[PDB]
Amino acid sequence: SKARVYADVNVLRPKEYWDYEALTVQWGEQDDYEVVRKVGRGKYSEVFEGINVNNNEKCIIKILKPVKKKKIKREIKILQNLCGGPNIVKLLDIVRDQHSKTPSLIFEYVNNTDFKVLYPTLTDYDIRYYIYELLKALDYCHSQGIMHRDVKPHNVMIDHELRKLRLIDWGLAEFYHPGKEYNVRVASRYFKGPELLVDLQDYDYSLDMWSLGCMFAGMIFRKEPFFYGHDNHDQLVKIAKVLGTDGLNVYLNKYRIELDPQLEALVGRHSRKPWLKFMNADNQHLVSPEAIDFLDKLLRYDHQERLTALEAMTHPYFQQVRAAENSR
Ligand SMILES: Cc1cc(O)c2c(c1)C(=O)c1cc(O)cc(O)c1C2=O
Ligand SMILES: [Cl-]
Repeated sequence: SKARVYADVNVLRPKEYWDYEALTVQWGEQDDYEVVRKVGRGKYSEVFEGINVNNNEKCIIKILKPVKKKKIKREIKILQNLCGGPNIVKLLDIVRDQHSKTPSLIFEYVNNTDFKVLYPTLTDYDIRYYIYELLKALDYCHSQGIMHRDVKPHNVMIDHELRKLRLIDWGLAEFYHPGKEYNVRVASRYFKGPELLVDLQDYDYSLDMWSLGCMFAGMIFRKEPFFYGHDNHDQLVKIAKVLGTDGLNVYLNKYRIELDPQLEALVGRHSRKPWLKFMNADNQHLVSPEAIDFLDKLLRYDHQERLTALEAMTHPYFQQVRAAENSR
């Protein structure tokens, strides 16, 4: 399998661009930055609002937990390459603690509104707008030969007052190389594409489009998360129960993939369900025909069938967002 767009970005670019293991970090001054308060945390980092004591400007301080040095150079390189792109969080400095060697990545300040509280209040138009803005981030990183691999609401920071969006946490992102076999243990379970769940390792940018589709579905149907499985096997079951197993067999046959006799027994047999089966009073309107057409074009087993980020941006679902942007 290979990506249908941007397959050659790293083929044409100098090894300097994608050879992150060869990166040698230039450490800044750790004293330039003071923690103000913790604002987030995860398996790989703790995140704080900080202050740059030189200019007294706010910033974000991401303190990295112990991991392989290669993963640290990878995130740094990718952030450097993407810095300046639309709606990509900006890495401004990198520092570390002399004694412990604990590294911290310093980012432009981002003022997040918690998605669990934000999403319920989003209007129809807000959803179209924020998804369009996210799509800019994704087409951009894809055009620069990079897959995010962890698209989920937690990694989409939104300052709703200023209608600003930033795609964050590039700690799982990777460079795309045609034919390369990647680790499938990426992305949060609810947002794992079928390719990850059936061990198709030569995947690409289209992985991010499945994860986006999951986010979108959760938004318009007001179900968080949309595909709610308890482990990876169960996650594939939840997908099969909606998309149907006929399509799954076609997918697996196309890519010559064999399912575990165990996993296969679990998945069983399911008809494809219509997207409107999930419409209800809390969500009936968020679920217009254009929303369903667009969603349906993202949530496809076959990664090669999914809309690209660029295509997605042009779907008529977003026509008003485009019109409003053009008039500016
Ligand atoms: C709860 C929370 C609030 C944030 O503002 C950030 C994060 C989490 C966060 O995880 C994060 C990761 C990152 O790689 C860059 C960031 O700017 C961030 C963040 O800015
Ligand atoms: Cl930098």
